[PDB]
Amino acid sequence: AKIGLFYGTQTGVTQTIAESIQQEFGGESIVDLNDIANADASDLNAYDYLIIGCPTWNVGELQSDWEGIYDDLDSVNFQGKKVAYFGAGDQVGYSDNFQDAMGILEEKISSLGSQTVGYWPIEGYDFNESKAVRNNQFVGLAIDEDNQPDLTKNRIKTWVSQLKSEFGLAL
Ligand SMILES: [Cl-]
Ligand SMILES: [Mg+2]
Repeated sequence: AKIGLFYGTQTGVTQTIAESIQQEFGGESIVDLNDIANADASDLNAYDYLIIGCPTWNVGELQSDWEGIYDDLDSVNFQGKKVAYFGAGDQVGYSDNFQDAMGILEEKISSLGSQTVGYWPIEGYDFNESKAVRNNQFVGLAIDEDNQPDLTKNRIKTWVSQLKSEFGLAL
């Protein structure tokens, strides 16, 4: 596929979101769904367009599968790659750490020369601090199934439509 979606899941939520994102793009012909627990770093090298999915459920720590590959991200040539991000989190229970893991990953991958795409507005949320916020925007799509499960569908549809322009799929 044109787009490689790599996700780490903890409670299953990230996988569910990953499948919805794939569906909204057009299905398996357009987006490959890859569990990062099953991937080598070289698997990310094969895509010009990447979507990186990671939940935040333990403050200070990355999801275990992303933590295990984090140092090997250096073996990927990220130069020229367009990379989007999404994360599941709880903005009420983790108001000081909302979507931290998504921000940790974007910071690493952007430092390797990739171009972040898919910035997302913070105004639809209620939180105090986030490592994923740059210049009053999220680095990617923030999902909260605990507090805003009714918003997830239209957030994904809106974000994917925005990514199609940045990923050159728009007509
Ligand atoms: Cl999860
Ligand atoms: Mg390197």
